[PDB]
Amino acid sequence: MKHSLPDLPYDYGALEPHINAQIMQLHHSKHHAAYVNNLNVTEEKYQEALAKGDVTAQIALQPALKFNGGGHINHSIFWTNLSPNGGGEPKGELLEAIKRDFGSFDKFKEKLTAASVGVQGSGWGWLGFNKERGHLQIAACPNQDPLQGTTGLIPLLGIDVWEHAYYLQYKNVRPDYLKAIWNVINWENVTERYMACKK
Amino acid sequence: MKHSLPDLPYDYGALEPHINAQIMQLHHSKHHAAYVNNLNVTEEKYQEALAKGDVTAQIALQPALKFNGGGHINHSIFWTNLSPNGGGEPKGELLEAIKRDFGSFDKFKEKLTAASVGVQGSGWGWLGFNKERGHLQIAACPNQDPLQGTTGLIPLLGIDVWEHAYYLQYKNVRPDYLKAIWNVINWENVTERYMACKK
Amino acid sequence: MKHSLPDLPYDYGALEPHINAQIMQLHHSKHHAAYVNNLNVTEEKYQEALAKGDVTAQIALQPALKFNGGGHINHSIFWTNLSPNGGGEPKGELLEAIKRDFGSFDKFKEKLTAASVGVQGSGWGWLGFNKERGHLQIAACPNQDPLQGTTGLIPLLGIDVWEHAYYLQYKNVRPDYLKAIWNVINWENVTERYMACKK
Amino acid sequence: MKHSLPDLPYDYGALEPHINAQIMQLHHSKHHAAYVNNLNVTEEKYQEALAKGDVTAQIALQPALKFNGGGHINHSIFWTNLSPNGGGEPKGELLEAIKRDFGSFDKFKEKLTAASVGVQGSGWGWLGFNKERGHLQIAACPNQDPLQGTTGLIPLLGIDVWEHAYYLQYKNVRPDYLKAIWNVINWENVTERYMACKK
Ligand SMILES: [Mn+3]
Ligand SMILES: [Mn+3]
Ligand SMILES: [Mn+3]
Ligand SMILES: [Mn+3]
Repeated sequence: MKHSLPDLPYDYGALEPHINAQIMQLHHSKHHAAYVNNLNVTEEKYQEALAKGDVTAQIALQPALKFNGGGHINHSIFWTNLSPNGGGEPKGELLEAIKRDFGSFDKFKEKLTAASVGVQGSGWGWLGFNKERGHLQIAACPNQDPLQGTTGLIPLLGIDVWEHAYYLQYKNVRPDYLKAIWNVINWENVTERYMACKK
Repeated sequence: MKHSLPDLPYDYGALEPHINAQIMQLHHSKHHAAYVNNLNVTEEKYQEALAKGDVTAQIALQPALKFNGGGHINHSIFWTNLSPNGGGEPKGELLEAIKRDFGSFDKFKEKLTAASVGVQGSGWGWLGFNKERGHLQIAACPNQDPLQGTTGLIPLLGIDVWEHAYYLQYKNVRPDYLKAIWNVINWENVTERYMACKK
Repeated sequence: MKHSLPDLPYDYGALEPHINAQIMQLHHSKHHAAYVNNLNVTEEKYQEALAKGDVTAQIALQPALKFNGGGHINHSIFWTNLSPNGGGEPKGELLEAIKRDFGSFDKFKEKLTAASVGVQGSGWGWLGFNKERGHLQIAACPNQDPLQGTTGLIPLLGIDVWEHAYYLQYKNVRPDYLKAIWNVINWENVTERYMACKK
Repeated sequence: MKHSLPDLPYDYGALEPHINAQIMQLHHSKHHAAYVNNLNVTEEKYQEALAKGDVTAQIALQPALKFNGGGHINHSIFWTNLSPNGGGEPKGELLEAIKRDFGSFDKFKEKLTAASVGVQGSGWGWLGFNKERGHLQIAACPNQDPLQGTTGLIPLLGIDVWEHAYYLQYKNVRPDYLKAIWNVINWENVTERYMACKK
């Protein structure tokens, strides 16, 4: 099927000083590229195993498929969630949905930050949409487990809290990284994902 | 491209009184049949997701593939591991490998029984072969997770400790079920699986 | 400092024909009794490890504590969730909360049944209360993992889908067990647990 | 009981150029210190919960206890596994045990490197001793899960492959970090741990 490393919609240094250029260059051109390359290799092996009816080979390939496939999914959403145009607060029905489900935008900020900072090891903090219940929901995913594939929630905004996402600039202080990322959140993209959920 | 429910190599009541006919009939004609049918349904869904490059659908289908695919793998080995002619002790290279790696046949029995009984919830106890290290190994698998697909060990002898495998006859006393199953272990089949590792 | 096996609030045969007396007698007098006894044994071992500062022993004891501690918690709620007088529909604020969060009582029944039946292996289906969001929530727990300890939800109604809870009467047909248990649900007790959240 | 951050047996820059001083200072004075502080807080909460017979609170505290307790255990072993005196090959019975169980020292190096590099997300690569089987064994542990508490193996040599252990110096190239760490392995300490296993 071939999965490809998507181009960035902005310069590597466009998010400075909140996220420096060296992190962006390494995160995109090294980490994400590795996920896409290993995903294509894994998908080809699974097609061969599925054709043979080799159930053992299919099951043995599941960790690599979820890890590299999730890494591709999560990082491709992550780039669209950020923008040099970003920051501030959302508007329209997204802001009102945040008000109804979390109380206020400031309360939503506190809960997503707490879930992000609270991740033990590598993982992701997500703002998702619960199509069954019809409200917003915050969830944390370990390693590269993708939100929709594992929980059914529709991903709206993701925060990478892998150490490679901040350590070069913020060292061990994960909260400092979380506080700075709010300044480059592309709320236009987050609203477009939310409206796609709505009828 | 079908996986099929294998026929039993013996009558449903051939293992009495150690395992009664109603358990054997239900385990084969109901439980195993459900695993194979759901495995075929799941495999077709995965082929559609794989053809479209839908990574989210591939990851969402992994629990059903592992559960039903493992259930088919585990139970098809299980039927060949039993025989009305079985019981006693193995001979040839199998017995010497057991003594070399476990000390004695009786201690091997105790170690596999302890791992079986120790399963919290549903699972399987396995005697496996480590091709890398070239010795025997005992492992426990949760639910329907298959041995080779999840651990790399080659399955030689498996003990189903799902409650459906003994509850109708032995109720909550799992050790009573474990003591009786040694009387119908098909050491001929276990020897052939062990020799398949050797070359 | 003992945890004790609670007495049943009804006769072992009081739930017939929906759940027969032999299942109730075995589930309470054998399964639950084993959980409480092993919980007390495990709690004493942890006190010794905790007093010595043995972190390795504390971590090694975690599976036994969660399994037997959860087994005690889950089953003691389970007995109070059932009654020979039960069945029908709840009234008061409970019914309005169910309609508000699920649409209707019948759809809530379908959603809890689907989560129950969908458990791969041993586990529990739960109706819980999310104190943070202030609405009802359905969750599934594996093995004996308790609802509040692992998810933070307050347990209101639990459905045991371990095979020992139905196999003697309904064999492999889990949906048949689910359909009959609605006839003895103690909505009075579920209402009291729900009101305990309210204040 | 109080757990304390152990002093380093060497200068922060004593492992240069293989591991630079800034990584060592951050790894010890920030990461490990956080594990010890959170472990003491968690241990105090568990003592209160155990005294009350609060099983739910005990189970809710298990992730924090394993994560911070394991972080303390793993890092306290890690510092003793490294030395400016280190590098080269082991001698005596340790080297012969490596020869018998892995074929050669070079083959052991390849297998431990592969397990380290193969960790998906945060984790550890371990050389352990299997007291039951009486041979050496390589295992990988996720996040801060300690070796002995989770697997029963006695830890001899540990390799931290959390991104905070190498990213400042080696960026995304985990193999470059693994190749350099062999030059500072304290084989004297590893042999002392191995002989403590022997009668
Ligand atoms: Mn990343
Ligand atoms: Mn079975
Ligand atoms: Mn039960
Ligand atoms: Mn570390």
